Amino acid sequence: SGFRKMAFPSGKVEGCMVQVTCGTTTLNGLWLDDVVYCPRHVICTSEDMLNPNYEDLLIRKSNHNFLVQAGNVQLRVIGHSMQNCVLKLKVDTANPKTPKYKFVRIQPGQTFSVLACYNGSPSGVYQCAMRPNFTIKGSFRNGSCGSVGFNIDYDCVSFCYMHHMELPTGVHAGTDLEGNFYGPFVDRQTAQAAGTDTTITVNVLAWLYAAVINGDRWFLNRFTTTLNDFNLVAMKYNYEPLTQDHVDILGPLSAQTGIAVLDMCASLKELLQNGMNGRTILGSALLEDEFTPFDVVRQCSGVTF
Amino acid sequence: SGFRKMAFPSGKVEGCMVQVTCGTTTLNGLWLDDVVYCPRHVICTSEDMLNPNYEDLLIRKSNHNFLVQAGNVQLRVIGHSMQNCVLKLKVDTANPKTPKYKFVRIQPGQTFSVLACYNGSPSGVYQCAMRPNFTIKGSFRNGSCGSVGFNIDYDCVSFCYMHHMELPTGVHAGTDLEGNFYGPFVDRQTAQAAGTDTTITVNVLAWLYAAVINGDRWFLNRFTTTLNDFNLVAMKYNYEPLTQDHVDILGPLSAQTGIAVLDMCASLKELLQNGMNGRTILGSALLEDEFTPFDVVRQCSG
Ligand SMILES: *[C@@](O)(CO)[C@H](C[C@@H]1CCNC1=O)NC(=O)[C@H](CC(C)C)NC(=O)c1cc2c(OC)cccc2[nH]1
Ligand SMILES: *[C@@](O)(CO)[C@H](C[C@@H]1CCNC1=O)NC(=O)[C@H](CC(C)C)NC(=O)c1cc2c(OC)cccc2[nH]1
Ligand code: NA
Ligand code: NA
Ligand code: NA
Ligand code: NA
Ligand code: NA
Ligand code: NA
Ligand code: NA
Ligand code: NA
Repeated sequence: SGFRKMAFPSGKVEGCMVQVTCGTTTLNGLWLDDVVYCPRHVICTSEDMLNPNYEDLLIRKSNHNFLVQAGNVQLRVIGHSMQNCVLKLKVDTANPKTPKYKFVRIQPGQTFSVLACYNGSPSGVYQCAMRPNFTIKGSFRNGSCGSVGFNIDYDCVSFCYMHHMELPTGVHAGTDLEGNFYGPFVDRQTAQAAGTDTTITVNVLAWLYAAVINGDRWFLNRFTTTLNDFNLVAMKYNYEPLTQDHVDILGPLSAQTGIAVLDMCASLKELLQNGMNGRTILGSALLEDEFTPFDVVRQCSGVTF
Repeated sequence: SGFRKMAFPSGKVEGCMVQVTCGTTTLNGLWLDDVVYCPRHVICTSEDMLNPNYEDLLIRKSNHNFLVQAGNVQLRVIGHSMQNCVLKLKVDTANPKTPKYKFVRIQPGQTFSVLACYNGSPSGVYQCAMRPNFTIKGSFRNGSCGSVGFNIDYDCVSFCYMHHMELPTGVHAGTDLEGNFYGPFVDRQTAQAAGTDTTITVNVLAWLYAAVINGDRWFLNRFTTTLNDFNLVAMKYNYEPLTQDHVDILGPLSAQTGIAVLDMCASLKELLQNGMNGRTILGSALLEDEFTPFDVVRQCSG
């Protein structure tokens, strides 16, 4: 038993982390087969990042201006191309540690493991949730750009995040592996503001199902609701509206407990209107929203990869 | 910036995880060189686990009785010994992915990364702290025995925990890699309670320093207390006493933020007597004690 914030085993990703350097600007890159993926601002100087023209800056760069290092071993760059905010560097060596992988763009509220890296060497791993305002409440310092976020499904690593910047509020923003930023952020050295964040309702409901599975079910009421009525009420409490996919991925937890999804929504609605009344759920007085229904199922079922 | 519960990269340990089966009992094993380390209760049956005479049960087992599998491959057991609660199975093949390693016994309050595994396959990784009552608050289910805890320094993996048991209260207990249990627990199928769980005081203070570094200051006050006066109140709330060693270890955090330790102690004292009301610290509604001063410095130095 027990419920902890669990990251995926990071071994398959550790073997793909390299260092990328242009002049004196250095960050992390992702080495899959014979291609290294990294943030495009590696080609910028400190002053270039203030107001960069990436098309102009890249046209002056040649393959021999890129230093890619797996540890201390250099991988010669034999080709380069820009795709949105990510630089793709073809190298002379196919990574023998390349796992089965996919490039995926995740939804807000979906979780993933972040392998924090500095100078191409992994330093730590932890689980993040993509906030509804497309930020992540991570832990990133200088030199962490290029660190990737990922999920593992069986033998396949689904890469979903690459780190680019830290907002003034201390949260973090980045792109998918195709270089498309999550949310309305740009890769420039400017103070950028994120939208008003909200609570991930599908994850709170999954956490409620996890409590019911563990015998903590005092919050179950005799009410039900429609999905539209609940979505309108939830927004008044700064909670995210539920999608059809949200109801679908809550299916297994609903079947395992016998509690209909819309019944759990009405129970959560009462918890928002009247509070907890000095009671706790799973030992916590706060409603946790960084556990997806997959995270609840994966943890309680001992799923391996 | 930012502060999060983070674990070491587990790749060096994933290459050592194997599956050990004896009879109808299956758990995880740690494959280092030509030795596989796993909990010794894998040799027990349902009736044995009640009151197992391990010396008597082990002598009655042969090499062929143990099925060790590393991924697809089956490792041939060519020898078997036992050190306390850890069974040692010698195999005819050395693990090529064996990293630089060492077996260490950590102290209460220190942290380590847990690679939770099932049937020899890694499932997840998270950070745990060795609580003062020598239990850990982890997430282990059936088949997780043999999962190990560790710390990594440079290229060396320092193994410090192997999982054995979940107490009725939901917390977990295990041994070091020499088979010695952390706490007064025994590897038998009985309901066992631990001593009173106190709070790691030096860790709460470091966590409060991390909150100040990250812009959380609402809990601070203008007051200062003495070391003894704080420990009097701390022990009243089942907090571990704060030693001058702990005060010195918090030094870099105190100098970086400009808040003296004794100043932070006065803030913690107010939090214990008045509570947190409805506010939170670093997103938590409770006083966290599973972050060491090193965990805070290593994450908030810049
Ligand atoms: C990368 O490591 C650089 O390669 C770096 C990671 C952040 C820095 C510290 N912690 C992090 O997460 N990313 C940056 O430095 C980026 C630079 C590119 C152009 C995106 N910039 C920021 O993260 C940034 C800039 C500013 C700013 O200006 C002025 C004002 C306020 C906040 C801010 N964040
Ligand atoms: C291992 O996976 C078994 O190899 C298992 C790990 C626990 C299972 C559930 N969650 C875990 O962390 N370990 C055990 O099952 C051990 C067995 C060995 C012999 C110690 N037993 C317990 O953890 C246990 C037994 C009892 C009990 O009896 C009766 C009564 C109440 C609680 C309890 N926990
Ligand atoms: Na609005
Ligand atoms: Na009960
Ligand atoms: Na209405
Ligand atoms: Na309201
Ligand atoms: Na939307
Ligand atoms: Na049911
Ligand atoms: Na022999
Ligand atoms: Na012999």
